[PDB]
Amino acid sequence: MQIFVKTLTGKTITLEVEPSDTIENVKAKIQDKEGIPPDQQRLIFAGKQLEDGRTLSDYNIQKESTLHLVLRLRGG
Amino acid sequence: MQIFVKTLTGKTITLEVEPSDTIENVKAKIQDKEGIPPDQQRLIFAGRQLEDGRTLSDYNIQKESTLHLVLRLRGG
Amino acid sequence: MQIFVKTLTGKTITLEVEPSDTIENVKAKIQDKEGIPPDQQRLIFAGKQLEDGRTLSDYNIQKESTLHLVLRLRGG
Amino acid sequence: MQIFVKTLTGKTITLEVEPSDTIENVKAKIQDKEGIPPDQQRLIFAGKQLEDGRTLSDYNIQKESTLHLVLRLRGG
Repeated sequence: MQIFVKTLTGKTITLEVEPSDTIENVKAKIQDKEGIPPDQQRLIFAGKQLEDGRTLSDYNIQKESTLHLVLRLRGG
Repeated sequence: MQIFVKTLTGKTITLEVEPSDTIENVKAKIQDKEGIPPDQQRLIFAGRQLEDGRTLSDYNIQKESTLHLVLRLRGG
Repeated sequence: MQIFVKTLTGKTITLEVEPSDTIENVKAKIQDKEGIPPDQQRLIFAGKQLEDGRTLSDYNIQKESTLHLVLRLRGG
Repeated sequence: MQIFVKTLTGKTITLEVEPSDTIENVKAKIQDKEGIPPDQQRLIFAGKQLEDGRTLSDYNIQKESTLHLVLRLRGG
């Protein structure tokens, strides 16, 4: 399925994903497409930050859902 | 001065702040108004997550700037 | 003319530019294409950081030159 | 441990470093080896600029990592 990943700064990324993909898996897909290190990525759905170990289906993320992406620096 | 904090669920709150207020200080003001503990808050400006020890002026946050707020929960 | 702008993370951006375009102008084109705020962008040519008010022709940047882009996030 | 420091001109040095060494400490080592003043050095890992006060271990910089080095000076 397709999902959309939107920055707060105007950029939309389209990803090919499965319901069973972890957030870790999704961040790796973003790195593949955009070059953004997974340690620097924070993914957002339903106004909350998503955790690495959970699946898309765990958050009820479906076909044509929009996630948001923000950057974290620190030690990432 | 006033700043705006907008959730990713589309709710806007107004805060009374100083340029030299830390991100920690701002999070405390959000807790005062909204009841959200600072550990569960992530503040965002210009598509980047803000660090606790840095000031509003460190990020060039000025009168009537908009920050974004996302929740960072464990287990949801 | 076309120039290439490469991140250190393996992303390439193609831009339509003029010799007389400033570094500032290039940054605004990057913001248009990528959503990256100009304040966060550092542009690199011949292994050095470029200055805002200089032109492409001032650095002898021509058709199909490669610039590098790194982020400097204000604050954290 | 061994690290690489690579300029965007492909000028590559190796350094002997400890996980506990600060970015500032690394810059001093680069000055010692390569004659580059610390003020003119911007060190990059995973496409992000590193902060002077933070350690190699803080960024999870390990055995055989490459840091990128960009020169910053006004007037060229």
